[PDB]
Amino acid sequence: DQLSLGVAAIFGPSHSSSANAVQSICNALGVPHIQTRWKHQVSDNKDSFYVSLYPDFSSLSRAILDLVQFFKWKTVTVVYDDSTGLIRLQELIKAPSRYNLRLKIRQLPADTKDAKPLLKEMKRGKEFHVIFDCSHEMAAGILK
Amino acid sequence: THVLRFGGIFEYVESGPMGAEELAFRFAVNTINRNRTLLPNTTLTYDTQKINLYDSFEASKKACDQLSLGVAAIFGPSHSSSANAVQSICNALGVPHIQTRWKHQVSDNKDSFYVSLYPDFSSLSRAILDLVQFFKWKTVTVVYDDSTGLIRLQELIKAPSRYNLRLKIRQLPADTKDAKPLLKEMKRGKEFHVIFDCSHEMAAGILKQALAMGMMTEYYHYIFTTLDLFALDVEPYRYSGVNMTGFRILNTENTQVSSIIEKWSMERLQAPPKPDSGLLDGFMTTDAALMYDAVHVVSVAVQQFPQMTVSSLQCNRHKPWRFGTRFMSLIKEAHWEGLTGRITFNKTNGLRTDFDLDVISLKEEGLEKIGTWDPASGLNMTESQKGKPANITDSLSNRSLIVTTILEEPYVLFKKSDKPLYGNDRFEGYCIDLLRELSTILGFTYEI
Amino acid sequence: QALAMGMMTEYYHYIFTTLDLFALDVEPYRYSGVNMTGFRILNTENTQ
Ligand SMILES: *[C@@H]1O[C@H](CO)[C@@H](O[C@@H]2O[C@H](CO)[C@@H](O)[C@H](O)[C@H]2NC(C)=O)[C@H](O)[C@H]1NC(C)=O
Ligand SMILES: *[C@@H]1O[C@H](CO)[C@@H](O)[C@H](O)[C@H]1NC(C)=O
Ligand SMILES: *[C@@H]1O[C@H](CO)[C@@H](O)[C@H](O)[C@H]1NC(C)=O
Ligand SMILES: *[C@@H]1O[C@H](CO)[C@@H](O)[C@H](O)[C@H]1NC(C)=O
Ligand SMILES: *[C@@H]1O[C@H](CO)[C@@H](O)[C@H](O)[C@H]1NC(C)=O
Repeated sequence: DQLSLGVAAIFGPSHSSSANAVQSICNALGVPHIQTRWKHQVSDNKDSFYVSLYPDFSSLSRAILDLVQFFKWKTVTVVYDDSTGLIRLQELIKAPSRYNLRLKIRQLPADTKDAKPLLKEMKRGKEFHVIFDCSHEMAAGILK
Repeated sequence: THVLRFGGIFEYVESGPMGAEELAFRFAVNTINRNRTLLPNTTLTYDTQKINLYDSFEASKKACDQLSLGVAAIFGPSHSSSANAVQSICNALGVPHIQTRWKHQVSDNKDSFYVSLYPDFSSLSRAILDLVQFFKWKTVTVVYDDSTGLIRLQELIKAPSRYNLRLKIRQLPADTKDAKPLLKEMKRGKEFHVIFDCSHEMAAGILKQALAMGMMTEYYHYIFTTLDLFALDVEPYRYSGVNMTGFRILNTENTQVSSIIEKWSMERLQAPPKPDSGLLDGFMTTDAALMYDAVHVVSVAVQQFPQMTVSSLQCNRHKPWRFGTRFMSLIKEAHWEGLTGRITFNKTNGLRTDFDLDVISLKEEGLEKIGTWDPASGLNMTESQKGKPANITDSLSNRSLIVTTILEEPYVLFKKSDKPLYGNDRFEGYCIDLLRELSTILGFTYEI
Repeated sequence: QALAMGMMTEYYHYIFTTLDLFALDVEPYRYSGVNMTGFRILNTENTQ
């Protein structure tokens, strides 16, 4: 209803699923789709009518790896919120092949904010080098 | 009396005859119409049409064309991006969206009208986890194929906190099947345990290169994930001694099932697989298994519910259909038995969490059941406990080995705690050790 | 048939005897790690 109305620069949703609909809209008709949040590429899609200005997790997940090298850690305890977030960290999970990192990946609980049992388990496990991976609205609630 | 029009979306078969899911779907429409036991006074029909699996707009046109034609259930495409297009069609109108493919589920995707008969990796990866306590490993080296691999095994990747392991997750190279630089690093890593996680087509492709990389010894103890492990031409690997354990859902231990599978392979004499692939020729893929198991589950639903019919609803004017709010509650409450055995959905989210499995492994004769898994019960595995054969403890070399014993200190002093006990520990000392120290070397159950 | 019975590791070493070992289809075995040290009298390292 914007395309039949006549537009030039669809700027897309901010979500995974509703993006890939409007991208394949924008592949057929020819209008550029322009994204803002990172979505999950399916790696075999022939779509090239899209750009995405979210900083790609190809390089962010690599940049985190260099910054854990810098601190010379051994016992990182990677924590995410949604299963998409594990894909957002692939250069860190593949690292124990390369280096002597020893991850222990553990998940913020579903349908809630309650990060007590995480931190309950996290204290007794004696880990101290934890990487979070969650939205900043979520993230402030853990530190509370 | 009524036709109850089905259809849906399938793979485009650019110059080949037909894709293997679509053959099962027409074979499912056939089989119910012959056997009149299922479905009184009705028949079934289908409107199949193809997409490129990556063009959701092609799917969203071709879905709503069948909706404008009027269907009774869209049976959906077979790809993640093309699912969520047709997923959101069936949420909008109320028609069901019976799937045969695991897709990524968005965590906040508030939908109702869909099921997916492919067993959830929420449960399935607990089963792969259930083996590595049974096989008593420590040093798993999970190998995914693309970025959706590492999201499937999330219950496996969240292991090493407990059941203690040491995960070294590494990735198959994209854009090729050249796993030689990948496997060469695994050899110098001494990584003798690995949970290959890909299709069966890749699972032939790595082994056939892992055979040339000298990785197929009696040391290496592969575990696959694909539910068509019983479709590999395992014949060249069979004598070597490789322990490629795995899974299947497709129960070949039923006459009625295996009759269909050979009735199938006569129908799909059309489209033979090319020989050098490393794959077999006559085999039910587990996708075409779930596709044929799907239409039964819908057919047993309309058995449970008459008077269901076809209206023609239009995506241009968003309107809830009529019957789906009744009828989706029929589908989600189903307990059909089929090619995958106990189809039973989940009264929560429309997945498949309860299902039975066989654990098949490569013994020297071939693939062979070594037990049964389900969400309860853990690994019920018929180990057929060794140390039996026609014997107990050699029965004459170890009769009771009755030993003439005097109590003398420090040789045999006396073993007391309180409250008179028995066995060989009625006495203790230097010779009582030399009883068991001569027994620890050779092996004989002795008696004072 | 050594390959189909998993004896083509990095541990084995098969000295062949025949004087045609060079003319053998060594391509699937090559990457593995057997060291099939054999012989040749044929002198293919000479242009004429
Ligand atoms: C790895 O494989 C060997 C043989 O491939 C396993 O040994 C078993 O050996 C008996 C002979 O006494 C055979 O009859 C069985 O069929 C073999 N079992 C299997 C599953 O192949 C050995 O137990 C395996 N070990 C590990 C750690 O996987
Ligand atoms: C039709 O299916 C039913 C199962 O509901 C079975 O009992 C019956 O034997 C089948 N008919 C034939 C001819 O196989
Ligand atoms: C339809 O099937 C029913 C059984 O449910 C049977 O009684 C009836 O004779 C059949 N035919 C018609 C025309 O209704
Ligand atoms: C339904 O799905 C949830 C989420 O996976 C699962 O925990 C639950 O046990 C399922 N219900 C049944 C009947 O098992
Ligand atoms: C499964 O059940 C018990 C152990 O759970 C065992 O006795 C039985 O033999 C197993 N197998 C079958 C086919 O019931």
